[PDB]
Amino acid sequence: DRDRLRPPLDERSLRDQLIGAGSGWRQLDVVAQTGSTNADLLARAASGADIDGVVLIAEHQTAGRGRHGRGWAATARAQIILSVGVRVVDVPVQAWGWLSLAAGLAVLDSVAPLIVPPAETGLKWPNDVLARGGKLAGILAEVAQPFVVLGVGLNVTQAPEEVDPDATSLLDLGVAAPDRNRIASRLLRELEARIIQWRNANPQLAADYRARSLTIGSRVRVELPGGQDVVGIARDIDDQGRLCLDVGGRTVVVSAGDVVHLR
Ligand SMILES: Nc1ncnc2c1ncn2COCCNS(=O)(=O)NC(=O)CCCC[C@@H]1SC[C@@H]2NC(=O)N[C@@H]21
Ligand SMILES: [Cl-]
Repeated sequence: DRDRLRPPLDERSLRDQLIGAGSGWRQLDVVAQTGSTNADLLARAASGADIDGVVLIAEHQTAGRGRHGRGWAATARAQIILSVGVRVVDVPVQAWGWLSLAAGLAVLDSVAPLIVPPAETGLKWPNDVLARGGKLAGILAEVAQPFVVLGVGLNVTQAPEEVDPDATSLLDLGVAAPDRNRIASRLLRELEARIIQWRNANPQLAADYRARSLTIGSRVRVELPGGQDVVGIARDIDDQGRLCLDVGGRTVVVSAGDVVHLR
């Protein structure tokens, strides 16, 4: 079935394209299986390793992490499962929130042309990559000074029945034979540019995010950490990467939470 549409990644090829002159990526490894690529890179940094510009890709992830203590389901060779290390200590802490937003924009730009784009194809705050209403990719940013580990889970041929009822994949969107080697290459290249833009506070980063946001201008219900709900209209993203809500004339700024686009 879908397994035949899932050939293995070419580590040697990815290294030839992404490592060398003109590229910031220093190290790239493809492992057959791990618990969590985010956990692994955090473990490396915890033992003194310099993970800046280091890429770890897993064909399969058995104990995937999600935001707010949730999980991330996956089957072998059905997704692009990677984590990258980013040195952030040179950047003010108030701007670290934009790093995760930049990541989702990069993931989206890497797969957007492969799709015609149906309704609801863009970014849901924080960095949910949505397509036709379904969650195409999820991003997780975890802190390990002086680094931030950026995690990306992109559904390539992953069936929604195998992971989550609200999930979608490139295959379920119409992409017949998605090449994970091509996509991963474009992903990390888009990611490199966005990280550089974030590090230098490039205005275009925020501009490109707004142009691809599905949340801004929509009536939403935001489920805050702690279990409280806030209903209003998303208006803008501030300089810290936080969602600014219009609640009956009052401005409510949210740093973290789950966004639901309402009727
Ligand atoms: N394949 C799925 N597709 C869509 N929804 C899903 C799926 N599998 C469960 N779900 C349901 O989503 C639960 C997670 N919800 S969430 O709070 O928004 N969290 C995220 O979306 C961030 C997940 C980040 C995963 C990446 S992948 C490699 C790296 N290592 C990690 O351990 N984490 C990062
Ligand atoms: Cl199917």
